[PDB]
Amino acid sequence: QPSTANGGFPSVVVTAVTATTSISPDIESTWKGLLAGESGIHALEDEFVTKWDLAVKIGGHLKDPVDSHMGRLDMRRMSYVQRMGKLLGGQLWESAGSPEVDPDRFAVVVGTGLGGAERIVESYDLMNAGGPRKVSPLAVQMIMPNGAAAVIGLQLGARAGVMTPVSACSSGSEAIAHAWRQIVMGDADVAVCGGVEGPIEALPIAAFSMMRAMSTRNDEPERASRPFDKDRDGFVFGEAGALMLIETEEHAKARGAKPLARLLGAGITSDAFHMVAPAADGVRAGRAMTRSLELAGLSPADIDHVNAHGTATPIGDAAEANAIRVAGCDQAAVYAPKSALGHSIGAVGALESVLTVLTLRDGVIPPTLNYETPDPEIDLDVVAGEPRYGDYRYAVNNSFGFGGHNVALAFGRY
Amino acid sequence: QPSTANGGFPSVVVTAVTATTSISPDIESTWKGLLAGESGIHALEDEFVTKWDLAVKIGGHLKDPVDSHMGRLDMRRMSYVQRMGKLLGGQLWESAGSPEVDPDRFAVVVGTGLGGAERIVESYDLMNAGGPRKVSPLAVQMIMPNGAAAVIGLQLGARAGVMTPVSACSSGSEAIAHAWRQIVMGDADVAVCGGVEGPIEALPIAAFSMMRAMSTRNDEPERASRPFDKDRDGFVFGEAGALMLIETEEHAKARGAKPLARLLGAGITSDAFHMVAPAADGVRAGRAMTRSLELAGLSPADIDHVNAHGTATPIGDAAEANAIRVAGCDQAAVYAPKSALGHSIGAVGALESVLTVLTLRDGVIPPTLNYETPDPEIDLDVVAGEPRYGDYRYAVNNSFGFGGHNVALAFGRY
Ligand SMILES: CCCCCS(=O)(=O)Nc1ccc2[nH]c(C#N)c(C)c2c1
Ligand SMILES: CCCCCS(=O)(=O)Nc1ccc2[nH]c(C#N)c(C)c2c1
Ligand code: NA
Ligand code: NA
Repeated sequence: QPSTANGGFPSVVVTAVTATTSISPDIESTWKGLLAGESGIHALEDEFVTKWDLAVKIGGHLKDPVDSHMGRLDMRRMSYVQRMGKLLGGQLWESAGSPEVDPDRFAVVVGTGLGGAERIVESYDLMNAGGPRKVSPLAVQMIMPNGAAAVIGLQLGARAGVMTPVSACSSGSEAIAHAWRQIVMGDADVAVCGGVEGPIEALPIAAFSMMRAMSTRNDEPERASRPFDKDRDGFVFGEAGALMLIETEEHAKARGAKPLARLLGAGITSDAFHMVAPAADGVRAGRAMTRSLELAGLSPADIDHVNAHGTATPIGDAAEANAIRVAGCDQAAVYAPKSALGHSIGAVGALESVLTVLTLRDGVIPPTLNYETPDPEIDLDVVAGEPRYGDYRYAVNNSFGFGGHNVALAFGRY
Repeated sequence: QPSTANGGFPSVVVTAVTATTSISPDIESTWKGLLAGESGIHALEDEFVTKWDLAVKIGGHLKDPVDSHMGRLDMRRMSYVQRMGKLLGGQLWESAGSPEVDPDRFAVVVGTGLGGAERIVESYDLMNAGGPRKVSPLAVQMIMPNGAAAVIGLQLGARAGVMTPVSACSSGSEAIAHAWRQIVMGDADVAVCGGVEGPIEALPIAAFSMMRAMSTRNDEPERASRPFDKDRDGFVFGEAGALMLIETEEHAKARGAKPLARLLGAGITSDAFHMVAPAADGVRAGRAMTRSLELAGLSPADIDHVNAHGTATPIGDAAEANAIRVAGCDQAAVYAPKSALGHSIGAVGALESVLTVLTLRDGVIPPTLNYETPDPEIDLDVVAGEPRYGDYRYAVNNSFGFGGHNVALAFGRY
């Protein structure tokens, strides 16, 4: 059956990446900080933590706020994720040399966890106060969850499809998966793909912490996100947004673009087990990893690196450990970037995909922070202490979102 | 290049359909009503129209409300679209004979326009009143827009992927498109696909009517939705939710299922022109129709029927008329079901896909209501007056949502 290795699918490569994180607005500066063991998780100086006395007092805001780049009109015309999307879309295109592509062969796939939710309550108040004629004619285009992808496609002139997949923590990775499908199926030759997500606020914290899914180690904020560690106690919020430019290898050579890595395959499965909790056996999540290898043309032996979902919840890490074993990749070097960057829901899958690309390019994996006592039930070779330089040829990025959505992206060194 | 006609793609057929509309909760009763010229659009006895003195006083609520089938627990555990999804998912499976499929080969793709938006403001109030511990642990799984698809996949046991595409009015059609992709790419053999959407309320009416996109013919509610008519003045809301069961032809023969029609191809393009308005030249929208024919293996001559997007806005119908001309399908018989069923955003593309399947099965197209004075600039052969019985071999369903999202589904008579 067709595969990228046997020529069944056209070769797709990553040619540009961009991300804003709790470490830095510059993806290369974030990469450097991760290698130095830096963490973006700190104590929250926000007034809503003292106002509600939240159980969670830790999390990482963006190092460079999005609205510090937004004028009066952008604060008027777009939602937050649309503002983040326009900012990241412009940085990505300039970083790629601002090429002139065929719009009819240019697609955009940007995932998100919720959408323009804050614009719902704004138009909600604007009518309760003054009536229906006080809701802006731009309200519809601000609230629609496809708005971020629509803003990016309109800004860059993408006419081969503008899509927005929704799947909680796997939204960002699934967007890259569908952009890869849009190319190998012949519907496009170049695609901007990634994920955006809103900022940290009181209601997201309350909703997720009521599931006992978040960490409560407020005394040491940098030490709280402990994926695969035995003293973990949930995940930590870490604001992020990431986009990458993918295109066929022949499209990259024709415009003189230096590819950063290869996008080899993508697998999408589902648990059908629980509305928020992952399946303990990790069979379907591991099947997503296997599916990405089949479309790539690889076997579990070729996988040298696994960028794990690793949220640091007790049940999540244990389920992924079984998933990696089911996929036969338990000999690979594992990295859990949420140990330093936290969880950004709809954008984290895209961010960790960029980190996977940077790992293959530089042949180095940053250390998983706070991994000090290995969980006995979780026996995996995770990188810790200091960066591990290695000959990493192929890597798989995992993203298992709430609702049982499993997405695995197979990446290869260029 | 691979196609369904030349064996490049496996043959996919529709084996079961289900929908709740403003006409009837039974899809066959809705089909009968459409053929008799019935309309689901009436005057709104809702108190919010008199409360805000809305410019729009027309629209069609569901003939059978969703919550009339929902007990105390369902009103506690799920959002509206999740409640609609669970209801439609159960009706679809029973209508298909309740088969036992391989869960690892069973996928679900359900689109929606917004998600569990009303659960945001509920948890918003529940914390303002009593604090963070008053938000339910089920709040996360109710608000996530992937919730409707997640509820259906968990109810039916779909483990080959649960996806939720967001693209406004094309969400329902795009879901069927990705489910067709999930099958022909080998990731699944059977898929439940469709769209769900929330009910008519004051804020959706105010937001869309501020764009001058809705009809104001409140004196004659049944006469207001006039797609391709010269006295049209916007669209009319019509609540709906629809799901269909698609599977490979060999999967349908192995379980003794009578196919209703064939799903032959799907094309997804984007305008990249305006945040809400369609491109006047209709080039990209028509390209989506052409793309569905290429994947199907057909040419514009084979298209006997076009289930038009036809919202009855002045700019929308004119843009689609150019799109049909660009695709070379302007000789086909056109049907605009929004003339009788209205617009249901994220669900209407799925509903009109079911109507396309029923048209090919019964060889008849219902009359486009209120089409009495053809627009001079719009010269197309639309069905009107009474149902037109014909030898319809192939049909294309159009869905051009806000944001420039164009999806065309190519269907063939079985
Ligand atoms: C770092 C991860 C935080 C989770 C965010 S989220 O999962 O809850 N989704 C979401 C989407 C859009 C949003 N806009 C606003 C405003 N203002 C908020 C709070 C917001 C949240
Ligand atoms: C018939 C078409 C109407 C448009 C609906 S919509 O496009 O505005 N999307 C949406 C999604 C979920 C919702 N839940 C609730 C409640 N309660 C509402 C009002 C709602 C609306
Ligand atoms: Na990962
Ligand atoms: Na249609």
